[PDB]
Amino acid sequence: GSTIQPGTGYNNGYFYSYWNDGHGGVTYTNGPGGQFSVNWSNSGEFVGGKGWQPGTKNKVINFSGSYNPNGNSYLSVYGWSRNPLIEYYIVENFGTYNPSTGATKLGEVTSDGSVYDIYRTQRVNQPSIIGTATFYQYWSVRRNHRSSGSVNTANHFNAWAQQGLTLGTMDYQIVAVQGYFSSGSASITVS
Repeated sequence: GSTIQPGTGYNNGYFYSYWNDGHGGVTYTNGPGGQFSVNWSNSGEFVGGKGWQPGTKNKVINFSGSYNPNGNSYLSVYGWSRNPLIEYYIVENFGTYNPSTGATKLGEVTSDGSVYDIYRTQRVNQPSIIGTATFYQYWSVRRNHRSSGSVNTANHFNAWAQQGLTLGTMDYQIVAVQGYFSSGSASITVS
């Protein structure tokens, strides 16, 4: 495949972020409107997708396309808040690994045609949007996996807050394919 250079910016009106760990084996392209594609084969770590900078706490995010992982990968609404620093995921599909494995369950929320299980995890002295830090991650993991739909983010953020999982001010908010040493392909359009 073809690829763009890792980085962030705007393409056809949408914020995008594409990051990888330099290992090789992943290509990411921006397409028309809210479209992006990812192809990977024996990758390292990467995250790529399109959306908004900053996100909001009441966005209804629409996504559609295909997602074909072979190994460890996620398809999510993905983003960060600052103050507090939080990395968050509304996981619509994944590959061989459910990212909530071993995590403490903090409740359930029903949204957009499925129940989601809610979890919190912690990253200790790990990279972040503000540098190396220790910070929480919040997860809503969809029970009914899919690669198209609509995500009413408020339903998740409100359920998280109810459970004591506070978000600060929103940084970027994208529909992202994340991979960890895996293979696959995906083609997703956001709006």
